[PDB]
Amino acid sequence: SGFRKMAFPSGKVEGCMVQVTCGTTTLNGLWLDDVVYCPRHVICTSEDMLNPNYEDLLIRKSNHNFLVQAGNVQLRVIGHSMQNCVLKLKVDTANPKTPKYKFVRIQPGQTFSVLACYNGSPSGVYQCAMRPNFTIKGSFLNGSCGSVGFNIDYDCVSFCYMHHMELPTGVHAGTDLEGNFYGPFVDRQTAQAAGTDTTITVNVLAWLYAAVINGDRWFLNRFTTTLNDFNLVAMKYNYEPLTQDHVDILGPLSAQTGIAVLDMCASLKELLQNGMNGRTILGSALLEDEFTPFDVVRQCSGVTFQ
Amino acid sequence: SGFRKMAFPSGKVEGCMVQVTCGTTTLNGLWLDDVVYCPRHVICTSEDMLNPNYEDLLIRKSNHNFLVQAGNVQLRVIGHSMQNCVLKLKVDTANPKTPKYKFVRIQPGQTFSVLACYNGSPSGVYQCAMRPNFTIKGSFLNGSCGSVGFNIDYDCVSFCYMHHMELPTGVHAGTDLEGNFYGPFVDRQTAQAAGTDTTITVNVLAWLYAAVINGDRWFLNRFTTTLNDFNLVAMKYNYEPLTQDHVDILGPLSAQTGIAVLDMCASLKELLQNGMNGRTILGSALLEDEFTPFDVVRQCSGVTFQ
Repeated sequence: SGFRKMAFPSGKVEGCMVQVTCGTTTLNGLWLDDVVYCPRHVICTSEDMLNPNYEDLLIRKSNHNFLVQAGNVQLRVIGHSMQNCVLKLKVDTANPKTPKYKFVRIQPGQTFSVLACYNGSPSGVYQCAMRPNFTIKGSFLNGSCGSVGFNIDYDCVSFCYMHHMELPTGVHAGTDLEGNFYGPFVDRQTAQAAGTDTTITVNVLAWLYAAVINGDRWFLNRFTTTLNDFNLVAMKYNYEPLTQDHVDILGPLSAQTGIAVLDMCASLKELLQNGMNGRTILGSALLEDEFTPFDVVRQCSGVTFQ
Repeated sequence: SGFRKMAFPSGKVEGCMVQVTCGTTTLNGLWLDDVVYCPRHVICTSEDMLNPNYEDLLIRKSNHNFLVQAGNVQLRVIGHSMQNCVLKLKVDTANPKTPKYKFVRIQPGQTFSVLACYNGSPSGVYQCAMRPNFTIKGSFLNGSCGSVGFNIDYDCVSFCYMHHMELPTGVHAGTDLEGNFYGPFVDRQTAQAAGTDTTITVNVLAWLYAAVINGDRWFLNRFTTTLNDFNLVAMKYNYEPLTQDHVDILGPLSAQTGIAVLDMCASLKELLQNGMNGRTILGSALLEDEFTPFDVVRQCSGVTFQ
């Protein structure tokens, strides 16, 4: 019956994108209630991006030096201000297509959908993970700053990401929706380091369960092993250690399939020490870590949706 | 700046899904104007699916034996009828969220987005290819029949697929929107054959161009070769032959990157005869054929969207 990397429907979010402009720079903004969210470097030129003094740069604009635009319609300004690395504009219309929504600060290894936008218009949507080094491997061209990430919650859009930076190494960086960067980075054109990205072990395991459920099941073997024994090897291959909170949330798949977490680890242990590069699981010739246990459970069951 | 498998925004389509029911069976339907589209086997039980006489089964229902439902709201019936393997219900409301749209019959190797739905509600969206054997490798659980595929066109939704069948081999089958199956299949629970799925050669090539543009560029080499020379090998590895229409549409990428189609073929020729299984391109440890040349051109350029 199959297993696809899929994203959440993006309807609820498309009606919230707008374009923000501040005499020259245009990027994307998130229009909820009577408030537009957007990255604060929209008040910078390209020169200014070497070292922005955001204090001094913002103190010069004003509630008209900012060009918000939702559909036909310009909107009008009423209040501006900076919440960490986001600006929060005030404007003269509560947004009717505003949905039930939260903001939250997700953690490394959780997944979400990105709605890539250009000049306030949607381009596409894809499902990505937040790397353990708090970057994402996204797909963004210039102008896409302000595109948002959203996981879901359940009928209630949980905004988790705003895109700000492409690093000079190729990877992508951004904030949560009240402006707090994920990871060390700053909004400043500099060669800054992420360093070591690890493979998300709990996600690889959930994906192995998804494989068994469909029946790419060749990779299994009856070795057993301990946490301790498995976590030793995982550190050799830069896989995240797997603690007891991970074993627990895999329990549901443990039960539906008949396979203890620690037995699945053993077959993965061995996929790692060799890489039986004969074959394929769910097609992929590499081990997948962008599905969480919750994702597999939805793509299997809990989403024959209402 | 990166390269993701991404789907089109699904906003325009979500507002067109409804649930169709005919005393028991519920599947998904496409509600445009004052017409609902849905698979015709919604008038079958599970027993009946062995050998349905659609003639005789339809002649028994009627414009009330059918339970359409869009949001709150039931709708009312007015006319029913069967267009090949789809039913086209009449009902008492033109659908306001109906968008500009066409139907067309796409060809093997073209790509589109699927909006997987359950009981008329959206579950997710993903970007898949139509295999040369006119199947798709989708992700569908029971109830998802009537989920639609749509490529786009340009601001105008082009509906290209309706899901009908999971084959007893795992792959998926369906029709265009005026009811014509893609491939040989019939809407009838039987062990029926697709046979040989080939790799879509023009798509692999466009993906190799996408790789160079980002700069996973190791796989290139200065062998040259002829069409003839390349197509000989491709048939050894069940890759589709590549004719002159394919060389042409690759021309745009040929130009932006500095690499003739036939030179790129040569590096692929050799990826094929060995599989330099050392490495990775765009991450993938296998050759990708679910991006078309148009997709790469959009994911690179023509979609800094308006």
